[PDB]
Amino acid sequence: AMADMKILRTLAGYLWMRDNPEFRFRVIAALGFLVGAKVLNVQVPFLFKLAVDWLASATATNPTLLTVFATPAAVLIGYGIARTGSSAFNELRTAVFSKVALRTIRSVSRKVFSHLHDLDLRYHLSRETGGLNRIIDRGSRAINFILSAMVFNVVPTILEISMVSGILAYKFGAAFAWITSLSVGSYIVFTLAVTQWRTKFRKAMNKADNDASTRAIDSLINYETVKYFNNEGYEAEKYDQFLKKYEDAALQTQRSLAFLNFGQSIIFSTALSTAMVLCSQGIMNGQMTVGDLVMVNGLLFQLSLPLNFLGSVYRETIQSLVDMKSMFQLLEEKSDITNTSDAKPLVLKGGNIEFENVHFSYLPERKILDGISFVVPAGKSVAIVGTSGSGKSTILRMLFRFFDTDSGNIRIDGQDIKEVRLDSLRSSIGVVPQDTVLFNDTIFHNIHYGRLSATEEEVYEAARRAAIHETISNFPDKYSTIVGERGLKLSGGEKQRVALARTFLKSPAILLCDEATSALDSTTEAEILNALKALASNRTSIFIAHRLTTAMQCDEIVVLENGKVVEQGPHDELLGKSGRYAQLWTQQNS
Amino acid sequence: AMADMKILRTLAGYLWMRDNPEFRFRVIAALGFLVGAKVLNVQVPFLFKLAVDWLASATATNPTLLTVFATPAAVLIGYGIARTGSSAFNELRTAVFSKVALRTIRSVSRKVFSHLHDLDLRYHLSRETGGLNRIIDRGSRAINFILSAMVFNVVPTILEISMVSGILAYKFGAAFAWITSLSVGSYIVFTLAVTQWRTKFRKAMNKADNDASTRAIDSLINYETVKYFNNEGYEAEKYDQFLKKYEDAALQTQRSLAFLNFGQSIIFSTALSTAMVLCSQGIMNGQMTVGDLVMVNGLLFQLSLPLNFLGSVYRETIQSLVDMKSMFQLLEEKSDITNTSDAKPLVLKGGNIEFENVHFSYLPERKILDGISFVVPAGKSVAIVGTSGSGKSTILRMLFRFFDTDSGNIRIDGQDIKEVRLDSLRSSIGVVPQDTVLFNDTIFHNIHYGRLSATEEEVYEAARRAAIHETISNFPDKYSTIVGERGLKLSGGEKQRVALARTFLKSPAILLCDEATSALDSTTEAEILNALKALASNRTSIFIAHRLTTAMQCDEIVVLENGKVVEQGPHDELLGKSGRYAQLWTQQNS
Ligand SMILES: N[C@@H](CCC(=O)N[C@@H](CSSC[C@H](NC(=O)CC[C@H](N)C(=O)O)C(=O)NCC(=O)O)C(=O)NCC(=O)O)C(=O)O
Repeated sequence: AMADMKILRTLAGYLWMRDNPEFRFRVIAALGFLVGAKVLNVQVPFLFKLAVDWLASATATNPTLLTVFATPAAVLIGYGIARTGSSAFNELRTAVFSKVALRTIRSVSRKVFSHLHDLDLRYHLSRETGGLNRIIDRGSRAINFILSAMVFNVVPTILEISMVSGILAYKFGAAFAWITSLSVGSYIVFTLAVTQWRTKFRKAMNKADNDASTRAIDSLINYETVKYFNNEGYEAEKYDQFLKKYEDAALQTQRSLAFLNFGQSIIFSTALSTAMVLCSQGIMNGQMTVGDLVMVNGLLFQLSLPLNFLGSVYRETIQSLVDMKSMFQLLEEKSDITNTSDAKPLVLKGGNIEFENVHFSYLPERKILDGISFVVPAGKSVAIVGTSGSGKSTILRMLFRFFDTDSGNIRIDGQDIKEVRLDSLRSSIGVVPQDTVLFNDTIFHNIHYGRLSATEEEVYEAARRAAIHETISNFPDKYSTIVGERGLKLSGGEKQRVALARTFLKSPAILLCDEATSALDSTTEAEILNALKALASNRTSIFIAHRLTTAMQCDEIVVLENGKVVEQGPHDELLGKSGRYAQLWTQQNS
Repeated sequence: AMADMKILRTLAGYLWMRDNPEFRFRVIAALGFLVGAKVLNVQVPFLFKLAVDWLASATATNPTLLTVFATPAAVLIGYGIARTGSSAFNELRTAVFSKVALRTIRSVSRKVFSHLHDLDLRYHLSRETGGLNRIIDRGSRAINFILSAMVFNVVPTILEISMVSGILAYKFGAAFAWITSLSVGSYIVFTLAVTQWRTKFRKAMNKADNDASTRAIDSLINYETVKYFNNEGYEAEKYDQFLKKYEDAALQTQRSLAFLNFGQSIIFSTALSTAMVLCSQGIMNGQMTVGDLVMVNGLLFQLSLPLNFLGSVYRETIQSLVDMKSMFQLLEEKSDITNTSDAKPLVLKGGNIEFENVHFSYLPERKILDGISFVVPAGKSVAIVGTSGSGKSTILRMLFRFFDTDSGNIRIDGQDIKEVRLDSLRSSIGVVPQDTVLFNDTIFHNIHYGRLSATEEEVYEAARRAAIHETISNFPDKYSTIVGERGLKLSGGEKQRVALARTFLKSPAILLCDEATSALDSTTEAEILNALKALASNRTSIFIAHRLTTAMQCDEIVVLENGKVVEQGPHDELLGKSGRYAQLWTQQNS
């Protein structure tokens, strides 16, 4: 429909590149070489016919011949050289177009990928995020196959059949056009019908094979239980049954393919025999001459070869079309959150976080935020404490605008968040994840990831302040090693130290931490507490802690219960008033 | 070498199956149809030559072929009928042989699986499961492809070229044999060389695409940290770099394939043109060569077609040979533990387990079994307690003879383990694993797995006694549902109850348990303890328990420390003597 037209137009735009001339030149060369190859391929049997007729008459009063070629040996040499020229033209065409095909594939894949990171995370959380690369790869392969086929096989064969039909309609009677048209029409319709029939058999084969492999894996993995009793009496029988089903499916597929091939051969053989016998009648009558039989045979045989893979190319074209449709469906996906055009840049004159009756529900069945109204002063450290249902994990998401607030407003530095560019707030906010992930690269790059275009002395002094430099010096190579998976293993405390180094390199105005739960010694806990205190020395900070013992360090404490505020203030006055926070101590510290 | 001869002989033995004639007849039919198809294919151009010669002479010498065909139209009809007959013979041959190929592949796969499922447990630990299934599938595909190719393409093309070179070098000059020999020799050597060079290029190509896909996965899965800062920055550039590498490799591969194709085309074109020119010289000289130029052209062209996939078939044959070698390497693997020829079935008269200074070490650098010599009376309950390093998890393996004792003696009912039939002890021992795995089948099958060929009422009463009938009555469907993966989840207590019901159905003479650690309420704990007591009411038992609160239920208790015995006897005398068991209670029960 309209979507298909849009996809075709987009593909044409990504194939033309009007800005540069090299690709236009290459496309022109491709079409030129295609036409030249087809013309030479048609002209070869004419040379063979001329040679045969001349030899037959010897044992030809023409202007062109007897001057360019002195003897029939020259004509046969020209036959060979014309075949070679046709092959060389096909060579050049396929290489020249393949280059541009690869270029456009690369451009399309990069565009889709870069758009994929632009979309919000509610999209990513919906699915498994591992099949997206599968779709990308499948669509790239589909683009490659469809372009290569549509430019190398479908068009050249149409040109070939057009030339054959035209050159037989002329120079002969009109019956040859009827013969070739009917033959190719019946051939095409038969091939399409049998392919549509065989697809079901192939799909039946694949599922049975996959089931047999899955049963084999399940049987092998559970070795000890199978060896505990009933040793091998039962499992081999069921594996044999699955193998028998696979065998039956394969046999049926092979039989159907054989039938298809036999039908195609019959159709083309009867077409060729009818053409040659009619030519023989013509020669016997006296209107024609020997050699036209040879020319007709050779020309029909030349036409035969490209039409031998019609079923395979049709099936693969259908599959590639479906895959291309899916990949382009990944695009043109809207974003729930967007930035207004009239937005104002964010100014940082001293962070003043203010919340005013924020309501939110990730799923409408359950509401997890109920009118939170906490206010963070300038240069003060606040803490959020509660249970799992207190909804503590979403506060940083809201402050970073991962999920837009259903109702209510936020004053950051006396400014609303909705009508400012998200880039400024994303650049002015630093975060410490619960479980930081280390990239499959060197340590220095991971430390530098906090802020690109940074000098080496900066990251060196940041690591020194984080007190990780001494730990780095113990590795086999200084400030360089494969870390993460498929490499050196780094401790969780060291991992969160790396995360602290990143957020210190970024040097933001507001920091948010989460204090991930881990089994840590007292000395390391004190060291990381000192590091965090140094990080939040002169910045507005909002902390959430799983372990309350670390939460007394903040100036002010707010307790959240079931998505609603209960009490606020320092811990000592919470003892004095014996509020909910006191009961939180009662079952925590005892 | 010798292994290659062995695998070829084994494959031939599987392919023949002299016992049943239904496969000998099929093989004979396959060879007959192959020979007939090749004969007809070579004979096709001769009819065209005869028709063309007769037609040219018409516009007379009698070769005594006027009786079969009255007019040249009959010969031209015979041309097509011979082509159709050749195609029919080919497809009959391919179907008839594919049947036997699909039989032998299944037989080989089942045999290899059954043998692989019989090796020792040490081999299964060493190799990563799933790799075995991958090797099995790859080798099966290798068998299928190598048999199909070696019977459908390599042999028929050799016959075709031999018979073409036999039709030539007779009825013509001797130079035709030289041409059709050296041309095909040069063709083969050139194709092999360029095929090796291209396969090196392709092996270089694949890795770049794999790396690009892996990087896409890694970049996408770690979305939140990328969105925290420097979003859509360095990642897009790196992905561009990887796609650029892949594009360069693909372009190089395409160019290499193009060059190979052009070389093959030019070689065959020059061979064909030389043969044509020599035949033209012959016909002009006035020799017996008259109008048979078309015969030579058609015969060489027929020979050309099968030789257009030599590189692909060679590369795939090499790969399939490697995979076949891998599969047949999985076979002929010795088992560490074997049963002696003088072994006898074990007779039970009341289990008496006796240990005599058993020494064992899984890896020689660390010894975990050091001379344990406990003796279990008839119809008594013995408990083993200790720490993680005590080695409590291997006594059941030794008594079940998963491994073998390095130096020691095991006396069961006054009989030695080593020189008795192992099937008897496998059948006379029942075990309760820590984490039993429920098969992805119906619940009734999983319960019946304990003892095959068992009546449904026995299974029903066994489930009822295990106090599971009430629980299993509460699923939406009774006695039939999908359980385990891809099905409804089953509780850990329910899973343990299923295992207990299974081992109750087995009804052995000696039972061993492990008391897997799991959170559980008091009522269900008492219920499963009562069930275990009922199971071990009148049988010798070897209990090991993570929770020591359940250990005094047994009659006698033996404590193990660092793979050595410390004290033995009931708990009251352990308290009286104030042995290690007192410390176990003090730092365990407090
Ligand atoms: N160019 C090399 C030959 C190597 C080559 O080109 N190999 C082909 C294999 S096409 S193999 C494709 C084949 N097609 C068919 O079988 C068509 C059957 C149809 N129904 C009919 O009418 O006959 C098929 O897959 N059938 C499945 C089935 O049997 O069910 C290729 O694509 N190479 C790519 C590369 O080298 O990079 C040379 O000349 O030396």
